[PDB]
Amino acid sequence: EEKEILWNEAKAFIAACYQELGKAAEVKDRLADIKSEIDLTGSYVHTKEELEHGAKMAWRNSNRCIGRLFWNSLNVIDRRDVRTKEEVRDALFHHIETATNNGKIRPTITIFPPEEKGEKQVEIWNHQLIRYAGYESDGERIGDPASCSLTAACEELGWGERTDFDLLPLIFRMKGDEQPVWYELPRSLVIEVPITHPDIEAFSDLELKWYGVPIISDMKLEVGGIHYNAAPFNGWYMGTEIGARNLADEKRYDKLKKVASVIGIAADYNTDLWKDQALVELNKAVLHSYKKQGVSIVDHHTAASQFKRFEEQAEEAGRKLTGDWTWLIPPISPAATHIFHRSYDNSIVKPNYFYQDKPYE
Amino acid sequence: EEKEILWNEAKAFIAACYQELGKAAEVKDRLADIKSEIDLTGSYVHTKEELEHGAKMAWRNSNRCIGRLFWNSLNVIDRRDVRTKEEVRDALFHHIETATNNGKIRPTITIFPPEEKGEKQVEIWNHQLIRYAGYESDGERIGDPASCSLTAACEELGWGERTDFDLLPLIFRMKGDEQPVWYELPRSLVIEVPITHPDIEAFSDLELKWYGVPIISDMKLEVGGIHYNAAPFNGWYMGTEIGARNLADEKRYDKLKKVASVIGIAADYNTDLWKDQALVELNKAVLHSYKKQGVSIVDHHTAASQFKRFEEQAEEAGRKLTGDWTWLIPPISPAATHIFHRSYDNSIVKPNYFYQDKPYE
Ligand code: HEM
Ligand code: HEM
Ligand SMILES: Nc1ccc2ccc(COc3cccc(CNCCc4ccccn4)c3)cc2n1
Ligand SMILES: Nc1ccc2ccc(COc3cccc(CNCCc4ccccn4)c3)cc2n1
Ligand SMILES: [Cl-]
Ligand SMILES: [Cl-]
Repeated sequence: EEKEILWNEAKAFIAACYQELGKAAEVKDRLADIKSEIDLTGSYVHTKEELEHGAKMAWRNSNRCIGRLFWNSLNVIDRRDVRTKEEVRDALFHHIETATNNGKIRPTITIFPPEEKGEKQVEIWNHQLIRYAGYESDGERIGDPASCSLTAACEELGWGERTDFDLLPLIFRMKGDEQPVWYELPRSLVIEVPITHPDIEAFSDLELKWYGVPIISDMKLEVGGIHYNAAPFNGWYMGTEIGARNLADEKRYDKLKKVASVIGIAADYNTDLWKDQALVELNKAVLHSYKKQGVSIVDHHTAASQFKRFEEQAEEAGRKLTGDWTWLIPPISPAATHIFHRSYDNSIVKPNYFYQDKPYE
Repeated sequence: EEKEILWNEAKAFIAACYQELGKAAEVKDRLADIKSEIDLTGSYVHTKEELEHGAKMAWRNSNRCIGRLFWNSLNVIDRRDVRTKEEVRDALFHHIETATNNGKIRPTITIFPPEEKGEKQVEIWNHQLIRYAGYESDGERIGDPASCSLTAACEELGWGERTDFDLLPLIFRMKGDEQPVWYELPRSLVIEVPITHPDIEAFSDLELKWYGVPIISDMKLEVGGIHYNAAPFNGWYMGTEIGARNLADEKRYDKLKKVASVIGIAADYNTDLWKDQALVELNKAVLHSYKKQGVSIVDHHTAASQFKRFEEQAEEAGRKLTGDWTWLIPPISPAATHIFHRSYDNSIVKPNYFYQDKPYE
């Protein structure tokens, strides 16, 4: 019953993958071997080639991702050999270092052992490997509200300085342990960017910063029926993620009214469009700051131009394009991108990245 | 067969409408009379009360409309008595005048005789009663590209000065005529707003203007199975419709690069976010200009605040809310509105406004 869905997903996956790799004649012998292994063992093991291409396919199929032009240059690190907390921690440290690449960010995924039969071998608690803590004590709000529950979980395990930019530790659980372990990130590994504005010297009075590399670490990678629940991956930021959402949302750092004040405009009348102007200057400052520091970043116009090339590459390859319009349009000037003016089929195609339940409340 | 769908839509409509009007006990006798009329005549005639409430319900159900808070104050003008071109033309003139209301815009719909049995009694060719012509001759682009086909149709019928802001004439066809007639709009009836900026005196060098009142005139109003294909209606503008779309879209007036130049910023690098900054200043100028001239207009923040009140009024009345997220979010700073951060059921509920085929190519 379980075995059965696995074998089907493996047929679809191996056929499609070997076809794209030009290995179509190797398909029957490989599915023979796979059908054996599933009967014998209940599961099967991807080749390095299948695992690498499967992770790239999963990015290519990620309907909500505007950055998919570059799906085929994904740097796949195969860490299915890890067995200990120390090895997990070091592989996550290595990912940060090699993905950061001194600021010239490399899109990277590190793939840990897949779930055996429902049972996770490694369970990562971080939403991103690098993220700020958040606190909420008697109406005192500090740091990143989106991190409050994970921050509270971490402080149950004996771990913050209660700045607005505390780095959460790595926190993950190994199969067999009842509690996750945590490890403080070495600060030598974490690039952060202070936010300054190209024109407005006072912008630095806000003392904003953000980290260089978004490394999403709580999504499941599914390839041919194998469930890689621990497979953190990163791209580089699109500047609106930082300037229009992380620093701007009322339920995040909520900085627009402070932005308005340091750029010298009143924040009193809706019709002054002060939120919109503050958003533009904050997003300009973010792109400027990342560029000045030599940390990779893309603006939403260039990103959508790249995504149009991805759409054209799909059609030219004879692949259906799928996409989630509500996530593809940027939160800043969306009608200034081609995305806004077309529609997308939101069908789910596998391999893909998927949400999974949090282990903390 | 035809009669049959009509009777069903009438049952659903009359029950729901009389219930909201507190006339639930009058329902059986009215559907009796309706069942008679449909058998006798093939159709039935709304009371002024049903027609007024049905048009209000249709606005309330308009999934894409952020302005629905005010659905119950819609000013319904019953023009089912018109029979001649002159009466149609005068009713459309009257609509412009009374909806404009010297700039204090009144949401108004004028309802013409419904389609008999598929056959339109009046067929309005305008997309809006007030709109600018568009021209496209040997790569010379003038006026509003969205009006090119209707403008070309109008010039087949003997009607432009080829400014960028020529008013199209009213153009409509009466049952029985093979060709529509057209009538030049009296300029005394058309308020236009020159676009100036509150801070940047050079903005007036762009010589932009827009008209005061958007009067959508090509949608079908359906109420209880009766198809009012000619029922032009208006609200007031939300400023982004003008500043983020009509004047900004590359396939409309395409003014952002000229905006950038008069506000003194370079239009060279995506990462300067010059399109976003130009959009904000253009949208500020639009709101400022309408306000200075005393013409009603709403900014997208106030509008979304109003729409949140509509959502709360729906829940408090025990009505399901429907909505189209992709049209409800504004094209400027959408994540700064509550709409962006929630989802909406896009189910179609009647009475409603619907697209219908254009009569011109
Ligand atoms: C190379 C640079 C990249 C850029 C600029 C980029 C851009 C983005 C953006 C802006 C989002 C929307 C998130 C939001 O609205 O907050 C997104 C979603 C996503 N991206 Fe990419 N991305 C990139 C690389 C990657 C990589 C390397 C992968 C995986 C291998 C990936 C997989 C996804 C997935 C799964 C989502 C959806 C997540 C969800 O549903 O919550 N992206 N991307
Ligand atoms: C009172 C002021 C009003 C405001 C500010 C407002 C705002 C808007 C906006 C911004 C749109 C989206 C159009 C676009 O994205 O270009 C829209 C769509 C719509 N509005 Fe409203 N509206 C108002 C009044 C009305 C009235 C009076 C009716 C009818 C009685 C109406 C029916 C609709 C319909 C049917 C649509 C969708 C049209 C389509 O699908 O193309 N609205 N509204
Ligand atoms: N550069 C990059 C590169 C890769 C990325 C991979 C994943 C993500 C995930 O990102 C989010 C996850 C959860 C919530 C949010 C908040 N945004 C929501 C967007 C939205 C659109 C429409 C309606 C509601 N919400 C983001 C980011 C990546 N970023
Ligand atoms: N103040 C008001 C008041 C009432 C209005 C009634 C109707 C309309 C119709 O408006 C449009 C009709 C056709 C095209 C467009 C262009 N915008 C498209 C919006 C969009 C969203 C997402 C994806 C693609 N397109 C508008 C306007 C009214 N306006
Ligand atoms: Cl983020
Ligand atoms: Cl318009």
